[PDB]
Amino acid sequence: APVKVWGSIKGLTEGLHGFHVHGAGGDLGNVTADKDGVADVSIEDSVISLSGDHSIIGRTLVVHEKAGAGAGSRLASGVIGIAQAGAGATKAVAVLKGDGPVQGIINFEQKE
Repeated sequence: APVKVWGSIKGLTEGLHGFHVHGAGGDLGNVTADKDGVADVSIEDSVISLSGDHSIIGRTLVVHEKAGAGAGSRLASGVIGIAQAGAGATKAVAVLKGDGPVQGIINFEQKE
């Protein structure tokens, strides 16, 4: 089942920011921060999973603080933690923390 990935990250520079789960199979894409430094996230991803031998639970989620595809970026990061779910679903949450104002909350959900 696809994993739904959603939430927001704040305190970013305007533009495109690389958005990855650490390790294999983790290149989620990018988030786009507006003129206020706020990036809304709403992604569906059928490559990642919240269960099985390649579950992303306990892996680190990162966002590049440097905008664009350039080198030498610092990261905001947080560990993907288990959240309590209702029947037939798995849920997880990563609390991202970086430098200065960079912070966010990203939710993950997958039907069981």
